[PDB]
Amino acid sequence: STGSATTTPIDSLDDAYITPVQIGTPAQTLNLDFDTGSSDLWVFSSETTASEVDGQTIYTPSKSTTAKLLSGATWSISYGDGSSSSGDVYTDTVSVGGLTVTGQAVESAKKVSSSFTEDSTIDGLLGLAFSTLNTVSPTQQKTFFDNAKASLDSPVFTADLGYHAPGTYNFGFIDTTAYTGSITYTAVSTKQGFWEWTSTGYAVGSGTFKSTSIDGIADTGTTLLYLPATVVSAYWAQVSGAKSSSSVGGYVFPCSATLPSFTFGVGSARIVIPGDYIDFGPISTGSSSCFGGIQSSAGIGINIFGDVALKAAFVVFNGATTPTLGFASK
Ligand SMILES: CC(C)(CN)Oc1cc(F)cc(F)c1
Repeated sequence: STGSATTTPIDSLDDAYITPVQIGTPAQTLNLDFDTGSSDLWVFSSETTASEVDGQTIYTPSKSTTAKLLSGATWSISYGDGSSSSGDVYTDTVSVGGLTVTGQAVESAKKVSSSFTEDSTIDGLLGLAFSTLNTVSPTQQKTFFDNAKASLDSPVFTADLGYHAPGTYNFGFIDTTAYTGSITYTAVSTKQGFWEWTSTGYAVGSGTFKSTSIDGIADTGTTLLYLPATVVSAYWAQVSGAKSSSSVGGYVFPCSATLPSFTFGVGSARIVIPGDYIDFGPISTGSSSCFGGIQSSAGIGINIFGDVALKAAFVVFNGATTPTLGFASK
């Protein structure tokens, strides 16, 4: 089997991407944030505290003839941005882009933190990291990908995120029309439950490539590119008037600037992030200070290849017995 779904930016900055997902019988379609940095499929629901719902579409398990309570199961997750959610668990039929899993754990939110309530466009998350990170207790549950994998034509999914435009998540096949050149594959460590890999270095603009190992995660659920402070300083030193602002919480730059590109290494290959991808617009409405899309990972404990990096590539998440990542230009 295969599936193919369009993923759409939630706003003019590409702060996140939403993908329609069918849950239950008859289908209830929710727009989920596909997150390769976590492993829970959770939704706003008929159980969510009413004051914490503000415009989201909800899953109502009582209206699904295939929903079953997973008795005794609870979940509770905290994300790297400080957000959180928790609740109870149903199993139900979940379809993405024509690919159907029966008996998928659908984690129903009873509580969500304020940043979820405030994002009216995100109805929940669909985690695509390794199932070892799933938070369901006392019986850990599998991701949608792990449940689909044996049925898929090939045990892979691909992320093709757009810059200020829709893109695609495919399951079970490589679309050889969706990228240029060849796909470079690189090793993955699953020891922390992430799609963790080692970039071979970077360049700033038209500068020379610096060969250096950068361990980090491929994370579609993180907006920005978080790298070591040395690398990030080297980037923003090429932008007149850029500075790290403790009050704003990262590097800012004059909105009048034209930004240089950023290149990262994948083995001997190179992915170029155009400068405009690194502009996240005014820090507050009408400001002439703009927020940078490359930020320091120093306060995080891991480097994060988030959407700023991934949207410059066609990315293969290869779930073969020994997982690997693939990157192609596009
Ligand atoms: C949608 C927001 C950004 C709201 N707090 O929640 C996350 C957090 C994550 F770390 C990952 C993700 F995909 C969504």
